[PDB]
Amino acid sequence: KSNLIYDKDPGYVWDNKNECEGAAEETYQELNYEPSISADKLTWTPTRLAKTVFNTYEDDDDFNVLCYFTDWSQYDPRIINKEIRDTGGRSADILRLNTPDGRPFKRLIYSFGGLIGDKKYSADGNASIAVRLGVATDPDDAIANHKGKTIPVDPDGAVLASINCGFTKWEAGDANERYNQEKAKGLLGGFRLLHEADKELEFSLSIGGWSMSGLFSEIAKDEILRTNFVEGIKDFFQRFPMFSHLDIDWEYPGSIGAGNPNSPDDGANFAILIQQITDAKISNLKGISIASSADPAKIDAANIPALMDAGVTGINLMTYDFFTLGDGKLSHHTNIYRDPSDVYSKYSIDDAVTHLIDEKKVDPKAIFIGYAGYTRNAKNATITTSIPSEEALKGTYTDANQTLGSFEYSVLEWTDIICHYMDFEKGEGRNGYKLVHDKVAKADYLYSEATKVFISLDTPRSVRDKGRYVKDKGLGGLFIWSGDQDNGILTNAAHEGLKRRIKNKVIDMTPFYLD
Repeated sequence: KSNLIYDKDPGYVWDNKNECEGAAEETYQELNYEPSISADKLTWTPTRLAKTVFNTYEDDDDFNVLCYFTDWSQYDPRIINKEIRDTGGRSADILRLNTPDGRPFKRLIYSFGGLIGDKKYSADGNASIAVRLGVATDPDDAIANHKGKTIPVDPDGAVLASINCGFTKWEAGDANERYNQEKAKGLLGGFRLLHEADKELEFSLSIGGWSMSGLFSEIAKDEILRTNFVEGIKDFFQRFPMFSHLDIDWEYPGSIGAGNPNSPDDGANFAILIQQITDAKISNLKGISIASSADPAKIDAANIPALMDAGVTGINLMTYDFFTLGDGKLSHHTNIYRDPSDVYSKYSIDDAVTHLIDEKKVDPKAIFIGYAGYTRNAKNATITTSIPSEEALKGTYTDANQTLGSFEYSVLEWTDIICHYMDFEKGEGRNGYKLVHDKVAKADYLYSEATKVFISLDTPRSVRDKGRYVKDKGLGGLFIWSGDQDNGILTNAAHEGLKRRIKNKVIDMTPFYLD
């Protein structure tokens, strides 16, 4: 009996039927997923297995909690009938955020807008998307006249869908007809429904992200392309007046990121672009944020000073994915602290924050730090710490190809954690897994002696401590990567770390912190 999870996929009512009761468990059966044994499987667990438990808190202090909401998290072909069970989607309902008497986030960040001409991401540089959305007359025109212009790269998910976007029936209309605020369905229509329920909620577009930063370096160098880019912002902000913020998540100026063109000039060029967007005087655009790596060497390479000199008002510090497979050592993925000589957990929020404030003279209040709705794992792992309960995490792994995850190998998402890996209500691990608190990092991890799988994750305890860090250090606030993953437990912990008075109580968080 649980206030956090369901014991069986409750399904989803669509067109007066519910075709996906138990769908999550049918997938598990088809794939032979067993939590206490599987080291090398995907779960495909839908967020439907979690109960929705966002509290709300007074949020009118000097901090803000932001939410990256991904436009692919709505999908799950299991919803429609009984045909597909060997794979699935996240099925993340935008309506989990529709709380009474407040909001779990001040600002929802649509993730992600792509760029016309981006041939790293798209074989045709998103040209067919441009035509479908009605911003180009044919694919040649898209590239010839609109290179550098932003558009959502998933028009179904952005402006057409009903399921998990707050709408209850299919209606005729193409993406071109629905690519504006009034007519949108999809996640942008879902954002509008939340806008209509809550006038204080803010909306940001994030352009770029890890897979879509391939075109930034080229755009920022070029007058004509920068001008197309600014036009892209004006167009989107005219189509969707409810938007008021822009996150240009170029990952990262001056360094390799996912394999992008890059140049030492990138940060200085990006600053020209920021100024050029400001100069357009888009009446509803109140603020521009950018992304920063947590690696001080990559921070140096980004020329953060140039960007702040051009009037950037926020830095979303991408404090997650610190554990990357490849070097055979375990690591925390989103930890606040580390010992300076640590070769396992090589990065930390604190190292990065300190670097920005002390070396780059960034205003602390501009900085937002991340908490994560997902994990970074390695199978075939060995914990080598001498006293795990008192000492910093150390450990190694051999072959971690095809490690346990939810939708992609090596990454479990939050629903899987609370349903099959950790029982926060009983205060202990599930299915042969044990939770360890690393007091040096102030981060928790999960590990099973039986499966040999190591799982680095955020918990209520660490997210609360991140909220505490933000407050102590006078930072801007926190963001979740990504908010569609959270059932509310993570975000509750953030608000509590900020010392916020509760307004609407759905769940008592007290027993979930475990000291």
